[PDB]
Amino acid sequence: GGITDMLTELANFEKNVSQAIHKYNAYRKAASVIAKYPHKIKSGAEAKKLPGVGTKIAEKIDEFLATGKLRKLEKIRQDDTSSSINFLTRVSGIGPSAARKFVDEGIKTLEDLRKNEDKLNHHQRIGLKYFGDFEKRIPREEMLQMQDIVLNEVKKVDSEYIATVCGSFRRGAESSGDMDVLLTHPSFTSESTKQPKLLHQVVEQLQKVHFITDTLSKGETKFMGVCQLPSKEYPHRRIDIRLIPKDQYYCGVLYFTGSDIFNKNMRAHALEKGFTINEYTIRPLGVTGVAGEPLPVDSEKDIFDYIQWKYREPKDRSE
DNA sequence: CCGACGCCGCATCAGC
DNA sequence: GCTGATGCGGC
DNA sequence: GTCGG
Ligand code: NA
Ligand code: NA
Repeated sequence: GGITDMLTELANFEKNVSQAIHKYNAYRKAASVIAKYPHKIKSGAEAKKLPGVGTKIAEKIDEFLATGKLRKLEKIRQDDTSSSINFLTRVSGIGPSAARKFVDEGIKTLEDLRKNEDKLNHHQRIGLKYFGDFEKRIPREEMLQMQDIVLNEVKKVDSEYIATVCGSFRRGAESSGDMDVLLTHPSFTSESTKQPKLLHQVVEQLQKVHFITDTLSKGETKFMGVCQLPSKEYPHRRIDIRLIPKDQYYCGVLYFTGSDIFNKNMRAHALEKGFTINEYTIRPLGVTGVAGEPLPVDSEKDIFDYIQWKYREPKDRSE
């Protein structure tokens, strides 16, 4: 736990302060595989056999193990610029660029943000408004309640809407972090249109039953906002609603359910058997390497069929 | 040694 | 006003 | 920062 703590700390710092995005992904992967090793690590070199752990992280692992600290992370926990940037990026809509600029002109705390509302954009004010509620997990039976509303609410506007709640939730996790719902209708396909306001008429509707309460961003395919159960008053939760063409929905569902490691191996195994998977389509590879036209997917198993894989129910789409 | 490392929708801004 | 670039969240 | 062509 200590090692993966430290690694993750180095990641957030490289993302938020350094803006070294790839250094951040490297610490992240380094931390994930260590978090999965089933022994207490005893030397740097030991982890060095792992994929993503190289010469510099193992030198840090040795220092941590020898001393219980990392001098570099200490210098970073001092230095008020780094910590205030890092803190401010916890506000949704406040990224490394906004955070750095804020601290440059003295905007360092949540309260500094309150006093400077006029200096925030809309997404940032909402993120600030729900700062504490957004950092708190969503337990399963709450999602189910949240599921029961979106599915039932979107059935009312048009029973030919098809909606699926994905993420950890549908893989069966007991905790969720937000609510990812995918959405389709007979009108909308990659070849055409037939209906202008499909995703609008969902959002307008869950607004009227006062479930959706704020909008971070909205257009004709992606919505981002806040939602909440009816009344203690329930905490506000993040929700995304994604409208996807029918011919790509099930590739959408397969993708947005995960995990990232299950898509990792299914995509790589698809290549073994001659197919390439993206969040949209499964397409064949000519023996020259060029992809063909998208195959048809009517259900999730169709994708599993092409690459000749036994279907893995979302519950065990972990590895 | 050295470039790759994720790619996209929406909001906002720079630059005309 | 237009269009293209960038910040942002996040699977 | 680690990996691989
Ligand atoms: Na290694
Ligand atoms: Na943020």
